[PDB]
This record gives sequence, structure tokens and C-alpha cells, in this order.
Amino acid sequence: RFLKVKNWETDVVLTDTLHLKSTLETGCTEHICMGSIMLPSQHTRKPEDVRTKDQLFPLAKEFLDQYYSSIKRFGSKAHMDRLEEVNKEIESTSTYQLKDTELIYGAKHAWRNASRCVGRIQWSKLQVFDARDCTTAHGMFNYICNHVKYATNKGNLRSAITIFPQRTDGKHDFRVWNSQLIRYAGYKQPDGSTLGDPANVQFTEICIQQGWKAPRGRFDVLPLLLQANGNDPELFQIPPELVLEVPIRHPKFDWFKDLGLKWYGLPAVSNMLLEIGGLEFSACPFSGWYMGTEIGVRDYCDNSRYNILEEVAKKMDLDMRKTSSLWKDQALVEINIAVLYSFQSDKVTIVDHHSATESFIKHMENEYRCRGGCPADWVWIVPPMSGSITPVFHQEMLNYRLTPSFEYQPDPWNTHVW
Amino acid sequence: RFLKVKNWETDVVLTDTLHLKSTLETGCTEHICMGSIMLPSQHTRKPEDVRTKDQLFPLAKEFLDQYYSSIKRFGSKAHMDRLEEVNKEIESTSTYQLKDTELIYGAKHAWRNASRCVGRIQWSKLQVFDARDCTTAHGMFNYICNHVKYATNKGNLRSAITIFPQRTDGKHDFRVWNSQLIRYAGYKQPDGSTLGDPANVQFTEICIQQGWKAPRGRFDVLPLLLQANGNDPELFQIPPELVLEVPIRHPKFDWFKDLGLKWYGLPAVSNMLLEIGGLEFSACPFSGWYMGTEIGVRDYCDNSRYNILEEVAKKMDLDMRKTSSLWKDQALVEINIAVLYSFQSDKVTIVDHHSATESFIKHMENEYRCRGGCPADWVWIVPPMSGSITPVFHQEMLNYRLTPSFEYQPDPWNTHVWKG
Ligand code: HEM
Ligand code: HEM
Ligand SMILES: Cc1cc(N)nc(COc2cccc(OCC3CCNCC3)c2)c1
Ligand SMILES: Cc1cc(N)nc(COc2cccc(OCC3CCNCC3)c2)c1
Ligand SMILES: C[C@H](O)[C@H](O)[C@H]1CNc2nc(N)[nH]c(=O)c2N1
Ligand SMILES: C[C@H](O)[C@H](O)[C@H]1CNc2nc(N)[nH]c(=O)c2N1
Ligand SMILES: [Zn+2]
Repeated sequence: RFLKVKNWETDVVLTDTLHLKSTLETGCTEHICMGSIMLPSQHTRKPEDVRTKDQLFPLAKEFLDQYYSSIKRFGSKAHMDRLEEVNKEIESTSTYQLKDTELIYGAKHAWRNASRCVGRIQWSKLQVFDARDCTTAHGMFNYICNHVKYATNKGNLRSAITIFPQRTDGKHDFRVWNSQLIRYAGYKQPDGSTLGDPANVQFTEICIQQGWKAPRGRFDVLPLLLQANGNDPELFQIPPELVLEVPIRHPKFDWFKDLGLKWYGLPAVSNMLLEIGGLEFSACPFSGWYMGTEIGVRDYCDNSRYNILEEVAKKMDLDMRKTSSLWKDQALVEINIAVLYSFQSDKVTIVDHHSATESFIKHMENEYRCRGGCPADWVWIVPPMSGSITPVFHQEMLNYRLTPSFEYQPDPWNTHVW
Repeated sequence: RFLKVKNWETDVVLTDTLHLKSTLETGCTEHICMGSIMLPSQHTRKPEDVRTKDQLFPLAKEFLDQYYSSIKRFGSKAHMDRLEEVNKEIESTSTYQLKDTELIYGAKHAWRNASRCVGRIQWSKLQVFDARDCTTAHGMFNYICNHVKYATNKGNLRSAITIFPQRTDGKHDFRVWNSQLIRYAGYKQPDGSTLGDPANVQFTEICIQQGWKAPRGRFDVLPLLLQANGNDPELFQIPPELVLEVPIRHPKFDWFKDLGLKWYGLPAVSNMLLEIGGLEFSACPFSGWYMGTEIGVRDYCDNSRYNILEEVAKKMDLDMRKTSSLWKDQALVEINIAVLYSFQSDKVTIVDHHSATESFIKHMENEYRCRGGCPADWVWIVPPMSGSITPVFHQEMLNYRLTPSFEYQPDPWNTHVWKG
């Protein structure tokens, strides 16, 4: 019932009471742990699944109850009157609207409960842009551009989420088909390999399939593909002036820059579903700033990504004959030193994995005292390099699902009717 | 029910039907995941929890069932008579003895089932030494020495395990107090600094208290502390000629040797409990060979261990002033390069993390093919550096508990009833 977590490097023990509020399910049972499945059913929301009048009210009450608790006015007339108001409106309309205040609290808290996110110490500083009055793709494009500009802030990045109208009958969905607002194109060849980013090959083709003339570079910023109100989606190019990029160079190896690598500054996840008080915001792109490893370990070095390790090791003149020389490892460290140094040099916000994990531990400790715990997913929180020399490695974490939340949702192209 | 696991680097999908044979429990529920908890309730065995006839026979039946399928004799006359024999023996004596074959099979399986072990490709080559005739500590010391010598094999290491008598009434336990058979002393100093291995401080105090005269150096092999038949434990120095050690140097850095580091060649875990057919074998040391990171990342570089990163980064004159310089990540790699280099030079078996994880992926796929699954703990299988440039990071894994199995048990010094 009450539950301990131990840091094995510091012997600190924290008691968890927050988990007993867990409203959603994990994927696990007494018989099988699923802690390392990317996408259990539970973590996804399929669009067929429209909320019914009966399921919606419980969800609303629970949400409004925590809302009114947070502003220390639990069980007050304003609490009670709101609960009735929303009640009535469900009874009549079969949905309800959130007050701005609730929208903002809802968004901040979905981030707060993102148990896979290492960056949550920052959860309370989110800028929320209410785009609920949007009606078209053009509108969405305008909203996104404003989001991007505000977030980038000349390199001094600021967290933001833009919130498009909530799902209704699931026929009128707003969606951003892009998985991130800013990503590079991926192209195959007759040759057979890949040019640019292999992660985006399909999506890159879906855009070309829609009229995108592609400049066919290794770093073509993909067009936004936007869908308002269940309509066919539309292509739009983000003004390059709004897309901050960093050329990647090494603080010690001047040959580094000769590979002509760069990366974009703004990580802005776009494909997720934001759920507040049973309401579904299926388009809610959000952004903050990069932990260095997301670019350097994963984006460059994952086999099925830019896979530059082989290339970097060669220029480093390391013994690539045998795994046991740790050449892959050696190179991985330099590549990451480079990314951090470039961003830092161009005064664009970035955090190293040592620092982020330190902050997250402070954050857990804060959440244990003030809230009674902090849901956390060790498989995702531990960074993908130097795992055990970061303090999160030695930290037991409890993972459970609280609401409001971000959830995954199927790729729109498998679901949309034309 | 069928269950699917995806590998996100290769899109290989596998199907687990084996989880359906899973008896024990995880710690998780529909509403919590305890997958990152180190010692959950269910992964441990308190010695006060000694089994009744009541619960024993199903566990015995289950196990003998598994045993006779593996040798293709399910429902054999030999199978039924063994069932009735064991049954008669349980009602009569309240326990029962494993045949040699069953001990051998049980032990391989515990290993095969060890979901936190990346070494498992090797599970079928385990030398099992049956020490079920041992009645004393001195008997224990003698057995362990033969294990160490045989497993060491002049640097060409061989998996082995030594199995001492099972629990009876939980008052007569055999136990190896050591957590590993070979380990370096740790000494807290009055100024608060530690000399030798910080992991081992407590155990070192117990030893010193039990009579050990401590050389008090940075790398002193601790004596064995051994309990037989529930008796107070006794002390023994492994003969040094039996302890293979490898001085640590770096292929390119000549100053590295001057850090004065060395490590022992044989990883040999001695504190776990072996559960076979409901039977409990509370001293059962087993040994293998090292994955480099186990010394190079954890043993030297954990803040809570020899913590040599500072000194190695110093000597590389790295920019240690900001973390964002990755001086820790850089020092970590060099140290690990050094560890693999020293072991290979001296022809002491060792495996690097890339090579071990690749093997484990092949093992795992084969285990799905022919066994119907492979229980795996991702949190433990992924290496402690360079996670995502090894293929296990991208591998979805089902974790669940099968018997036979290796369990944790509480530290003997916490539970033992002193004879004085
Ligand atoms: C401010 C800097 C931030 C940093 C450094 C950061 C860091 C991370 C990292 C490393 C991950 C792991 C995912 C991966 O490897 O691709 C992650 C996941 C995530 N973060 Fe953040 N984060 C930040 C801000 C945000 C913001 C603003 C939100 C939303 C408001 C957010 C919500 C999430 C969610 C939902 C996930 C995981 C989705 C899932 O699988 O369930 N984070 N974060
Ligand atoms: C062949 C050489 C072997 C290698 C390279 C190897 C590798 C490993 C590693 C790296 C771990 C994780 C431990 C840690 O990081 O602290 C581990 C766990 C384990 N291995 Fe091995 N292993 C080997 C042989 C064996 C043998 C012979 C056995 C028993 C017969 C065994 C049983 C285990 C068990 C039971 C655990 C996990 C303990 C737990 O439940 O928490 N392994 N192995
Ligand atoms: C706002 C934000 C900031 C940041 N630094 N990093 C992120 C990335 O976090 C997410 C959040 C949700 C999904 C996701 O993508 C999953 C893919 C799967 C393969 N590896 C990582 C990317 C990544 C977001
Ligand atoms: C036979 C063998 C070979 C090998 N290479 N590595 C191992 C390591 O296996 C274990 C098996 C059980 C416990 C354990 O360590 C547990 C604690 C927790 C943190 N690490 C060290 C002590 C390590 C065994
Ligand atoms: C199979 C495994 O669950 C998958 O590769 C996960 C593991 N941990 C991760 N952790 C982070 N931060 N990001 C990821 O994409 C993944 N991938
Ligand atoms: C809290 C966490 O479970 C703990 O630090 C675990 C994580 N993964 C590990 N993995 C291995 N191989 N060895 C370990 O000791 C640990 N420690
Ligand atoms: Zn779990």
C-alpha cells in the first residue's frame, strides 16, 4: 500500500503514496512485467473509442476535484457549482468545455505525470496557447508558427504547448501528421541505402505523395501536414527564418565539421494525444529543449538512424577490427561532446545527460515531499549512454499512470478517410 | 494467451507462450510496475519460510514433470515410480532428495531462467559439483577450493557451480557468508575515506571481528567465511596461488599502470539461493567469466565503489570543470578499454559488452523458437554504459519468474542464531 523506493548509491528512501491515486492501467500483472514494451495498448488511444455520456462524468468529477484541491478551495461553493455546471452540460451536449484555468492546469499536469520524461523539474513553467478556436489547416499553420517562434526565442528556448480543439464524435479530428514539428527528410535510392533520416522515410514519401517538391538534401526540413476538423491534411513550409539550426563541430577535432552535420534546436513532439478530465485533445504539439543524447546517441548513432559511428571512428583512426577496442564507444563520446559544444557555442539551450538526471533526482525528491511521489519509468529515464554513472541508474522508480496524461495514438494515415 | 515482443531496430517480432508456464509472481500489478525495484518481495527467500508437506508435493510434481519432458519420458513407468517414490519420501520425512541428474538439470535451468543474466547463451555448459555429502565448514572450504581451481583453469575460465546440502528446518542451513568467493577488503578510516572496496566494508568488519588479521591494503582478498549445518561460521584463506589476478594497464596510456589497479579473474557469486522442485539450496556458489563493464563501469567507476574517474580524468588532463564536457564519459571508456586489454593480454577469459549483448540476442531468439520464450529483465540486461549502441536496448522483453530459479536471501549475519 505505502511503498518505498531506494537510491542504491545514496541509501535515501522515499515513501510513495501518490500511486494509490493511479487511475489508468500499466500493462503488467502479478505474472508478467511489461516495463520494456514501447507501446502497451494502455499507452495508446484508438479513435473509434468515442467517450459516452456515462464514462465522461466520472472522468470530469475526478479531474475537477483535483483541480479544486490544488487551488486550496476543495468542497467550496465554486467547486460544487462547477461540478454541477459541467454535469448539466454533459447531460445536454455529451461533452464539455474547460475553463482556461483548467486547461492550463490540465496541460501542466499531463507533463507532470509524464513518467517517461526526464525533464519534468520544469513542468510548472509551461506556456499554454489555447488554439481551441482554430477551424482550418491554415489556422493551425498560423498557430504552429507562432508556437515555434515563441519557443525558439532566438535560442533561449521556452517550453510551450499549443492546444487544438478537442475530439467530439471522432469524425472531426484535428491532427498534425508530423511526429515532430521540425524533422529532416528521409529518402532511399536505387543504390538501396538511405539519404537523410531513415526514421521519416515513409512520412517523407507521404509528403512527396501530396505535392511536396523535395530538395533531396541530407537535411531537408520536412513540410507540416495539417488536418483540421477531420478534413484532408494540407502541406505548408515553415519559414526557414523560424527554424533555428546548429552546425555541429568538435571543440578539438577540426575535421569534425567536414561531415557537414547540423541539427535543429527545437524538439517539438506533435503526434500525441492530451487527455484532460476525459476530454481528448488529439492535436497538442509541445516543445522544450534537447538533452544532448537525444541528438547524439540516438539521432546520429542508432543503426536505423543517421548511423555515423563508422564514419567518425574512421576519421578518429581507431581500431575497428574488434568490438573490444571500444571504438564505437569512444566515438559515441566525442560525437556527444560535439553536439553539446555546438549548441552551447551558438547559445541555443541544451542540457547534458549528467545535469538533466541530477535535476530529475532533485525533482523526484521534491515530488515525494510535496505531492507524495512521482511516477517514473526507469527504462526511459536512464539515458542511452553512460547509464550507471548518472544518478538515475541507481534510483528505484515506481511506474504508474495518472491523469491528465499524454497518450500515443495511431498514425493518422492508417485511420483517415479521404 | 499469446504475447508479442518487437525489436525496434530490426522489426523482428517474436511470440511468447512460455510465460503461460510461469508459477511465481513479479511484484507488479495492473496499477503499478515494480520493474525497476532491485529486490522485490518475490525475488527473495527468508529462511524462516520453510516449506510444509502441504505445499511441497505440487512443487515436486511440477518439477519432475518438467524433468521427464526434457528427457522425453513424460508418463513413463520411470516417471510415475519417481513421482510415487518422492511422494512417499515427502509424507515420510517431510522432504526429499534430488537424484544427480535432477540436481544437474535443476541447476542448468535456474541459470537458464535467470531473467537478469545476459550470460545465458552458455547455460547448457555448467559444471555442477554436488557437495550434498558436505558436513563441515572445512568440508566447505575444500569444495570451494576445487571449484575455484577448476573454474579458473589457468585463465581459460569454465562455468561451474557447487551445491551444498539443502535447507531442512531452516535451523541447519549451509551458507557462504561472502557475497562473492573472491573479493577485495574494504576499510572505513577515521577521516571517513575508505581504503579498498567500499562495497565490502561491512563484510570486512565481520571478518576482522571473527579473527581475520587484515593486511589493510587496497586489494586484499577477503577470507572465506563459511557456515555448515547451521553452525557459527569459520574463516579460511583461499590459497593465493588459486586466486588469479590481472594487473590493469591501458594499450596507449603508460601512466595507467601507475594507478596501481588490478582485479581478480573469476566472478563467483556465493550468496544466492537455488530453488529446485520446492527444495532450497542456501549455499550454492556459481561462477562464470566477466563482462568488462562489470569491473570497468561498476567496480571502478560507481561513486559508491573505487571511484577512480576523478584520478583517471585528472591524468588525462580533461576539462573536469563542467560536466557538459563529458570528462566522466571519456574517463569511463578509457578505463573499460584498459580492463579488456589487460584480461586479453594475460589470456584470462573476458567478454566486452557488444559481443555479450549480440550473443544474448541470438540466444533469446533461439529460446523463443525452441522453448517458446525467454524471460528477460531489460533494466538488468542493458549494459551500464553505451546502452543504445548495443542491440538489447532496442529489444522488447517479457519478464516473469520460472522455476527452477536463483533467489536472493537475507544476509546470514542478520538472521543467524549464534552458538557462541
Ligand atoms: C524542457 C526540456 C525537456 C527535456 C530535456 C525533456 C526530456 C525528455 C526525454 C529524454 C524523453 C525521452 C524520450 C526519448 O528518448 O525520445 C522525454 C519524454 C517525454 N517528455 Fe520530455 N523533456 C522536456 C520537456 C517536455 C515537455 C515540455 C513535455 C510536454 C509538455 C514533455 C513530455 C514528454 C513526454 C510525454 C515524453 C514521453 C512520451 C511517452 O513515451 O509516454 N517533455 N522527455
Ligand atoms: C558465462 C559468464 C557469465 C556472464 C558474462 C554473466 C553475466 C551476467 C551479468 C552482467 C549479470 C548482471 C549482474 C550485475 O550487473 O551486477 C548477470 C546476472 C546473473 N547471472 Fe550471469 N553471467 C555469467 C554466468 C552465470 C552463471 C554461471 C550463473 C549461474 C549458474 C549466472 C546467473 C546469473 C544470475 C542468477 C544473475 C542475476 C541476479 C539477480 O536475480 O538479481 N550467470 N550475469
Ligand atoms: C518536448 C520534448 C523535449 C525533449 N527534450 N525531448 C522530447 C522527446 O520526447 C518524446 C515524447 C514522446 C515520443 C517520443 O518519441 C518516441 C521515439 C521512439 C524512438 N526513440 C525516441 C523517439 C519522444 C520532447
Ligand atoms: C557467475 C557470474 C558471472 C558474471 N560475469 N557476472 C555475474 C554477476 O551476477 C550477479 C548475480 C547476483 C547478484 C549480483 O549482484 C547484485 C548486487 C547489486 C549490484 N551489483 C553488485 C551486487 C550479480 C555472475
Ligand atoms: C525496447 C525498449 O523498450 C525501447 O528500445 C526503448 C528503451 N528505452 C528508451 N528510452 C528512451 N528515452 N527512448 C527510447 O526510445 C527508448 N526505447
Ligand atoms: C534501481 C535499479 O533497479 C538498480 O540500480 C539496478 C538497475 N540495473 C542494474 N543492472 C545491472 N546489470 N546491475 C545492477 O546492479 C543494476 N542495478
Ligand atoms: Zn512491470
